[PDB]
Amino acid sequence: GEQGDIVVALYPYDGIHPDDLSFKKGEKMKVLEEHGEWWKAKSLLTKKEGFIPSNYVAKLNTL
Ligand SMILES: [Cl-]
Ligand SMILES: [Cl-]
Repeated sequence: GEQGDIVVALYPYDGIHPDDLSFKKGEKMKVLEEHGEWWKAKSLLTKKEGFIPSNYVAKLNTL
């Protein structure tokens, strides 16, 4: 549902591997592709790409 859309981190996360994106609570990311539990994303702040745990983020356009 979120490919191409903007999510915000609910919780911070420090990457443990090079393919992970590290982020802070409140950081905005574009979802590049969903792959189940982990999504590939781009930080709108740093422009870096990597995988993120989807249960750390929520859609920015919430009701
Ligand atoms: Cl990073
Ligand atoms: Cl940000």
